[PDB]
Formats: sequence, structure tokens, C-alpha cells
Amino acid sequence: TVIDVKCTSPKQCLPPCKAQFGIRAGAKCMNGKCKCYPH
Repeated sequence: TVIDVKCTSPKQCLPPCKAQFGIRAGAKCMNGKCKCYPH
């Protein structure tokens, strides 16, 4: 998934990823915005 969590690092997208997107869900950054892994 992609959220409009704007990023300097994966860190700041990891709590929304684990919010709504999944149990062990992960997050990384590219182009200043998140690319969330819902697993």
C-alpha cells in the first residue's frame, strides 16, 4: 500500500503501517513518501 505519510526514513511510517495496514506490517520510504507493506 501507499499512504500519504511523508518521510525522511521508514521510521515515521511504521506506526501508521501497524495501525491499519497489518499485524507485522512494514514501511519504507521512496520519493519522500511511504510504501507500506501490509503483512
